[PDB]
Order: sequence, then structure tokens, then C-alpha cells
Amino acid sequence: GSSGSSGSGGTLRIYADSLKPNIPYKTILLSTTDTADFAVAESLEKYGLEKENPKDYCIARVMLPPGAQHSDERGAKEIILDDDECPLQIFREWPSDKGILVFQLKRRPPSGPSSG
Repeated sequence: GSSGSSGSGGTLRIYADSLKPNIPYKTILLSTTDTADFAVAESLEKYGLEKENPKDYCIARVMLPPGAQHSDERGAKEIILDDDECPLQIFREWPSDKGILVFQLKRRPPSGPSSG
């Protein structure tokens, strides 16, 4: 047992445009404390991945460049997160000037580029 669900907490739009193309975007109730792993799993289950390994997938945040003003995600570069980060808190205190922030769900680099 566990008591929770109070107030609002926060929301996070997990587009994850890759792991699940069929589905457009996903939104799960996130908090200003939860970790990535948690979200990952959640996001997974949401899409219907209640089996896959959430430890394999992480929450890669995509930040828009400073010199962008024409299209969307204009040559945006995402940077995987540690693991015990906050995809909600981060955004909550994310500078718009730095560019839009997006949290996609996709595999992370284990050790070096290109897993293969």
C-alpha cells in the first residue's frame, strides 16, 4: 500500500517519436522529484510496453538552439539524462531563451557512440 495522488504535481509530454511512432504523444502525471526510470517505465506501459526493459531506455531531453527561429526542432540537439534526474523539475525551471524543451523516450548510450 501507498498513499499518494494529491493536488496536481505536474505533467510531462513524452512524445518519444521513435520508440513508438504509431502513437503521437503521451502525457503522464509527473512530479518535481520523480526520476527518469520511473517516467520511463510509465511512458513504456502507457504506449503498451509493460515488458520491455525500462533500464535500457532513458529520458533524453531535446533543447532547441539559441539561433533558431523559422521551423520546429530546427537542428535541435538532445542530451541524455543521468537517470535520477527530474524531467519535470528540469522543465519547470527551464529557460525558454535556451529553447523549447522536449523529453523523448529512447535507448541510451551504454558506453560510447553507436551501440551495435
